[PDB]
Amino acid sequence: KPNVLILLFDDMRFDTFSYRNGPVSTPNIDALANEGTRFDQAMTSTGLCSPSRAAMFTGRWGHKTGLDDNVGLYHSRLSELSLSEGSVIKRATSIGYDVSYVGKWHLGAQGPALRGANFMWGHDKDEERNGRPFTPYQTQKNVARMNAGERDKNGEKHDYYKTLPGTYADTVTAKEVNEGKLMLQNAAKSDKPFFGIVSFEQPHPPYRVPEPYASMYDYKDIKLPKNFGIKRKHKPMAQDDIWWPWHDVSHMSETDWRKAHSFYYGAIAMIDHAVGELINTAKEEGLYDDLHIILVGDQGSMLGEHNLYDKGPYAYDELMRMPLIIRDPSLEPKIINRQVSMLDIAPTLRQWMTLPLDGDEDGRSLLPLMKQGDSADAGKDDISLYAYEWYNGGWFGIRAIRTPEMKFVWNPGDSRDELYDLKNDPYEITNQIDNPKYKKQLTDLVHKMAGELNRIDDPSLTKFNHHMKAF
Amino acid sequence: KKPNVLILLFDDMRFDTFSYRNGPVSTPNIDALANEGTRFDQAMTSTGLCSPSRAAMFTGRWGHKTGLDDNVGLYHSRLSELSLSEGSVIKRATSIGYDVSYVGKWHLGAQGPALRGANFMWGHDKDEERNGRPFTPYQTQKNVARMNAGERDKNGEKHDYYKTLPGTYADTVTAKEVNEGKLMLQNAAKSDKPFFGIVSFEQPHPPYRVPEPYASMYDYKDIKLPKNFGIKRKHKPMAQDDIWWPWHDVSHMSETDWRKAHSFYYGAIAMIDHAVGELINTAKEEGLYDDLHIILVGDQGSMLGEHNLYDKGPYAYDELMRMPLIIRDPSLEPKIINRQVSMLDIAPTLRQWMTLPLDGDEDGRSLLPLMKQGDSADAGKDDISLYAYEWYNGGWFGIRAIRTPEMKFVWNPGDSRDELYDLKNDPYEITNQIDNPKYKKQLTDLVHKMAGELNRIDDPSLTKFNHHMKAFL
Ligand SMILES: [Ca+2]
Ligand SMILES: [Ca+2]
Ligand SMILES: [Cl-]
Ligand SMILES: [Cl-]
Ligand SMILES: [Cl-]
Ligand SMILES: [Cl-]
Ligand SMILES: [Cl-]
Ligand SMILES: [Cl-]
Repeated sequence: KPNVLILLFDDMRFDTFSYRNGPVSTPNIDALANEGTRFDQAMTSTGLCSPSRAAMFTGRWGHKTGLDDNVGLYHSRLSELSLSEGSVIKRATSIGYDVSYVGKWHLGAQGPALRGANFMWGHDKDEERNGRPFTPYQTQKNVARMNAGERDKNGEKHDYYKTLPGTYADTVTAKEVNEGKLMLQNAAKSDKPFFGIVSFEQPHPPYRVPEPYASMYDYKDIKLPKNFGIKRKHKPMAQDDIWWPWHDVSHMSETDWRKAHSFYYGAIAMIDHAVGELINTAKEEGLYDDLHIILVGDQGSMLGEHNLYDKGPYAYDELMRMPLIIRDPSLEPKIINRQVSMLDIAPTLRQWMTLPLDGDEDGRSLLPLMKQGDSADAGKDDISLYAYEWYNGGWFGIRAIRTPEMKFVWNPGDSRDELYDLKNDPYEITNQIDNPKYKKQLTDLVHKMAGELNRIDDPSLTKFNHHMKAF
Repeated sequence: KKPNVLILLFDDMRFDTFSYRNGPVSTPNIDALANEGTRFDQAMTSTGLCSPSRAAMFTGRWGHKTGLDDNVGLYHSRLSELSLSEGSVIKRATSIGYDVSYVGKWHLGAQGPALRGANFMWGHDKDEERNGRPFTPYQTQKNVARMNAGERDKNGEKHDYYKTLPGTYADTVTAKEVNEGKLMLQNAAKSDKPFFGIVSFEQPHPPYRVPEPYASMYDYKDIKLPKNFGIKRKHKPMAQDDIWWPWHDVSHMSETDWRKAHSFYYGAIAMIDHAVGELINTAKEEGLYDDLHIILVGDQGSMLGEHNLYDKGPYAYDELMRMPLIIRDPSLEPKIINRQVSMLDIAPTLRQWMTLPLDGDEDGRSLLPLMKQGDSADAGKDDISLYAYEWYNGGWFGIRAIRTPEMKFVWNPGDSRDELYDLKNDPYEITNQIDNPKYKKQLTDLVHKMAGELNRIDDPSLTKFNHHMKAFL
């Protein structure tokens, strides 16, 4: 049974890395990408922390697991993923894997340990369950100070970007690396197969890095994209509301937005260092050659595209797209340009590890694509499905279907749907939902979405068929 | 022999405005009904939101049982209609031979009264298709952006808050609803079947829109603002700060704007007092009044700047939670009831009057014993009311409140901050005492009372409550 290592990162965009022709030199990630299978059109399930992680680790959509919002935050109803959901963690433990977990969990206090893992170190490790939702009174005060024209140390805005004191060695990231090194050292001492997860809070906003990462990218040299610095025209109302207090970006200057990029880029450089330290330890311990590796970001993050920061209830590519590398040491490297989903991770682990089934797989194993390339799916529709059921206690019910040339977003809590022509408008600036020139494409996408909601037994199909009755 | 029933239902009508409650508006027709009937002077709504309160009124069950726990048809609620599995008192009355008629605001799903057997004579929902998209307030958003830039609408008004309508009373939706109600009463007098009429007015809801003379009847310059007007909210839950509906941004409101919101609302109350008189005079002219069993109720109150809030939202303040309620049984002597009653008590009261068949649980109680005996019917019983605020237009909050005459405890499970108000010493609910160790005995009492109530109604939030309140259980 093969050794598996997952390197999971929070709110890491698909596009930043040098292997994607992005602005940050990421030699260690690029080397893993070129040794493994690049999923260059990977899509998350939801641009939100807990839902994306539950889908990743269970292999089922939120309507089946119940984990359809963030946990532990104003004003979500949810505290934890049900312990009835053992996830790949309990399934691997059941067949004799030593499972270990380091870092960000965000699926309920103690959750990895309750499912049989060694939860070595992380925020959720010694927390009591059923805590009250964290309510951002301080961030509300801070953003009011920003709107009043105040700034933090050195003119920074610490709800967006911050220079941390000290060095890399003092960071949470370095501690997560060091716990991952200990995990690898301990695994090399056992004959038992191991399944390790190292889950980093970096590079999530607010973008907080020590020197030299804080200053390595000059804000003045940042290239800003075509959808930066735009007013949202004819977009759904949920994109305008201040769900979390830092979504008020009315105080942000162009310099503030540029520093949000430059500090994020420093965080990506720091993550590449962290990946190299773990890969070099895996090599030194003699585990690397047979190590089956997943590197993934749970979703992306908005850096001022459509005038949005962080995440919220919407489907733009900067949030919906995720970086994904799956390295199987038995296979030659390939680049997969067909779309894949976060729902495909658990079936891939299940095939690698011969995990027992614990119910439905709403995705598919990526091994055929890893072995054969895009030709594995020749003749099949190239779609992805995205949901945004909730944002921190706000219900939206959002569903998107994305093809290589178009995206349709159903907003059942609104009157306004979205239709983007990704071939002619890849920056998703122009909502074409009301344009009669796109009636054929809209009709196709509505039918594709109905098929997908039926496939996954989404109970919102009934409302979909009412809203879409003109098709 | 089955009694004729008339319900006069008003949207967002506060408990306190009427002259019979020593309020600032002369309301002689409502006062006369209060003086002839049973005054429920401490009536409480179930939820300060339109569709949940109306579903609880017409079904007699809480929203976790009926499913109707949010507004329907509004950004960004998941709901479109009260399930047709819920016949309500409308289908139950039709099934025993009442001719049921409905006029005006429904807000429980397109065609709903008609689908349940009523003559839906006239109203917004009568000819609407079902399963419509949620109304999303793009224009209100644009309007409030202009207000925040310092703009005003015509004649200095702010039409998301108050507006002088063109024309006369006779041109209004209210007058049309009265004319349909008069036709309903005229037709009822020609039938040998008992009748059940509901006339449900959008007035006096905000934005406060009235024609002359009601628009200028009450001088804004004379308005008395209360002690909790315009204050900075100290140590209150975060949901009271967020701009759920676009007009909740009141940062642009001057004191004069708030006084005009009051004076226009007072005009709307005067206008509905006229409407009530017109319908009561028609019932008298048609020979129906002497035996007519009448309920006058507001679905909830409305905020006029108390705690710096406008309209409604996810919170439990008395100006929203309290509702006006008069129940006139012509066989009984008039009394004033000072013990708390609930919107959940309306359906059981109708059930006793009308001998309605059981269609499931009654989460409230019939008010006939109080109507007959006065407050002493319940001597020895805890005087409590239970309030819920599960959702506000697609925002989940799970709020529960328990109110006694002297205290209120509010559980906000989507927050870390609960509320505790000493209504005896702080009736304006300015000071949140949740963290004050001097109120530990009262907090413990109210947490126990809430635990009893959630258990009684089989609320599935008891699992979470038991965790949040574990220090008290
Ligand atoms: Ca995330
Ligand atoms: Ca109402
Ligand atoms: Cl860090
Ligand atoms: Cl845009
Ligand atoms: Cl295969
Ligand atoms: Cl009117
Ligand atoms: Cl206050
Ligand atoms: Cl009785």
